[PDB]
Amino acid sequence: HSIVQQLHRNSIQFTDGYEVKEDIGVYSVCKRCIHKATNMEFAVKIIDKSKRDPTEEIEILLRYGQHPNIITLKDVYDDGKYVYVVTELMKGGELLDKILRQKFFSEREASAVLFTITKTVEYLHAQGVVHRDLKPSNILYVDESGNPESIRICDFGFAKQLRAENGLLMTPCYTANFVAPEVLERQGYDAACDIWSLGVLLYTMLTGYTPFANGPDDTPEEILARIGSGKFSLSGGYWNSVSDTAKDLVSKMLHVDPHQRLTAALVLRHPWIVHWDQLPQYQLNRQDAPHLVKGAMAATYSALNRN
Ligand SMILES: *[C@@H](c1cccc(C(=O)c2c[nH]c3ncccc23)c1)[C@H](C#N)C(N)=O
Ligand code: NA
Repeated sequence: HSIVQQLHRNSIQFTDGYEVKEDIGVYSVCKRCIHKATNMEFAVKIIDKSKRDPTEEIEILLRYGQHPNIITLKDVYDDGKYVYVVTELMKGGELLDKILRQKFFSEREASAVLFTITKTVEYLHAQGVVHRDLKPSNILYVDESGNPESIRICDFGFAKQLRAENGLLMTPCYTANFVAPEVLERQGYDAACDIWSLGVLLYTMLTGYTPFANGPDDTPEEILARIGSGKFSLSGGYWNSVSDTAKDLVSKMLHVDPHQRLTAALVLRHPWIVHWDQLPQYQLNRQDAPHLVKGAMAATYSALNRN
């Protein structure tokens, strides 16, 4: 029965030092705001306490915000009814959106982008944290520098830390403590779902289209059907100028069975991430239809989270 501190109705009000502006994103309420003191751009996430408890997420942001590739928390408030998670704004747009519009995008470049991301996911996992919503629309650029250092994993709304039955936070390594079985199980599947979403990312980065969807009109049943089959083509036209190490890595990360699927750690050991200096550099023969992909991607996760 320790104190949280995250439960705080202090004096200063959020809208007392911040000026709200237009909306942002596309299931969590977000808006752009300005610091009424330094006039700097910030992103704020408003949450209804009556509809959800954000304590879990807020803490994850605090203890793991320092990570360069994790959206940084800059401030937070609680007016009693809502909670104002003030983080840094993303002016670089969605990472996938930008990359899919770069005709001269190579594997060596795509391999660097994924390396940076997985490196972040590995750390999170190592500290007993899973995202459980690691879709491409939640991976963005902080600025338009174009470099991987400006990559940010965002929206830890559905994130969950690992802890024993009594409440102690433990890492996937430390086992001495007593943790519920189904919990240790769910924490294993969740960590696999993240890697799978990264497989969806790499897939789209290479080809130019979504693996389990063609457009925003595909029926939920046919998509889930493709997802349940564990079958995906890697010998199409767009798959001609693609190395086998890529095709291989892409099949491993997307392995239908979670157990046989690679973990963040293993992914980083794959020769496609390790021997990146061997990878090709000539532009990838891809499909140019980022808007359609954005529709297909949304249709995919829409069916997934249908339940
Ligand atoms: C909402 C949310 C919260 C905090 C910051 C952002 C953000 O910076 C952002 C995401 N997509 C954007 N596109 C253009 C400008 C800024 C963008 C967004 C929600 C959560 N959590 C989310 N989409 O991440
Ligand atoms: Na950060």
